[PDB]
Amino acid sequence: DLSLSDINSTVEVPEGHSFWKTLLAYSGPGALVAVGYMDPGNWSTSITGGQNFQYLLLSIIVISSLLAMLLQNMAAKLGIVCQLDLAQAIRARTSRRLGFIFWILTELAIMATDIAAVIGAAIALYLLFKIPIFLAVVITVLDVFLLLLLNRIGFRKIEALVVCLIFVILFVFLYQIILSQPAWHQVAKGLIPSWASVQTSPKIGGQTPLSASLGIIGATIMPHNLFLHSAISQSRKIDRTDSSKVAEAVRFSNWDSNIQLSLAMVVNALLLIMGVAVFKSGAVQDPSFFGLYQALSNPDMVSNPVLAEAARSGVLSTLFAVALLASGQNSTITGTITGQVIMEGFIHLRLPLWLRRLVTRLIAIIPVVVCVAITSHQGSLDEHQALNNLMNNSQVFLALALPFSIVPLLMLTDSAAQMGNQFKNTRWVKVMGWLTVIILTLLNLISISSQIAGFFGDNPSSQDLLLSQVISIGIILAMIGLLIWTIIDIRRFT
Repeated sequence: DLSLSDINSTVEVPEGHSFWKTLLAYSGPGALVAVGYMDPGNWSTSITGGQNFQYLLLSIIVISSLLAMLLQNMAAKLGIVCQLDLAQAIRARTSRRLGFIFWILTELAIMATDIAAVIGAAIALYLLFKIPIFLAVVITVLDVFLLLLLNRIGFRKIEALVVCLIFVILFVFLYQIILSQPAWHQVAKGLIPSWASVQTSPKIGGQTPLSASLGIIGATIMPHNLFLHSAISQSRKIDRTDSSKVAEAVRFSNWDSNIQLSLAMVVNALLLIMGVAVFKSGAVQDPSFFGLYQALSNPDMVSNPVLAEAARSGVLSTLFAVALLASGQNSTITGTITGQVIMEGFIHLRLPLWLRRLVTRLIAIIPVVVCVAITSHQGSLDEHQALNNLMNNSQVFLALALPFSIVPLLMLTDSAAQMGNQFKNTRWVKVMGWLTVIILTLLNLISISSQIAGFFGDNPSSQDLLLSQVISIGIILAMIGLLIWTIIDIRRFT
């Protein structure tokens, strides 16, 4: 009847005031959540953002990360204080049909992240081991056994394995930046919140600063990682009777989560400066993983003789594919964990990790093998580009399930009927939290129309455009109705 019954309140090791060892104990949840924010689903969009705007957008990344650190912390709080995840709180404070709508929506979000992971991992196999594109996907379907071995390890070593992947993809891209020797002064200048990133005038590669910046801000949080954080934050036993020990617990999970999401921010920065310093100006014409592979394997695309020699040897591209692999392994862990959370929390369905990863991976790979089938039927022509367009089109479910995850979190954590007058949110995080939630909801409701129109490709059929407008209006209005309904129920609880 409690979230993550297998590993809930497992190891509690606060030992008086020995703070840093205590920090070493529970440092896992923050890594498990942060590794999701390094998925390849936006890698290109950083590199692109670097080529179109050298170091300019870095500040935006920071801000985004900060906002992601905010809401995530709140989620952790809801897990730490209430001893229950966000899905159990929402489902407890609303009917079953809204919990089922939220269930299918979040399932579609983690399914989209799973599609990005299977595309990136399969392409990673196509690049490293030269496995055929169709075979690499059905090889990625075999991650259920990697989940079976994953199950017997334990969170003290699983949550450190996630750290291992994090520093794999972090050192892979940091190594190619160390070789680049970039002008770190311009990097520091870019990290400052300047007003050139809010303008609309450069328009390089069909992208203005305000467009790229608002895109980075819009994709700030992932809805499934909120439930994930609220569930894994409970894995440390807390008495819930000593205010100093629960306040300490909040400081604990906060410092952990910021320590890891900071690493994710560092990875995004390494991708932007990867697009600025490593690649030449405008050298990246194919945002696909294969386009970045050959672009990292062509000496004329880099801006340094050392990177030309190393690129001719073929080490940059292979490291890139390895980072693709290490990023593609995350959805096997966090996808099954979060999927269990929303499943047994929203619809009260107890399912094993076997059929979970089976169903999720299959539903994820169906459109992938359809895409590879059609493109390989056209002669394997534009197959990687179409895989990239599938990966980007999948990200609409995140915008569909984002408000129903950030609004109920902020409401339930701001109310004293769920946190109490002692552990509710400060008047500071009330303003910052509501501002961030409003901005993200607005930006995502804006993104709905752009992505739905993007489903029809770069060929604007005049008759299909009006249909895209009708469907977009219907979707955003339906999300408005669901949003005001959830607002009404939660505010009836408070």
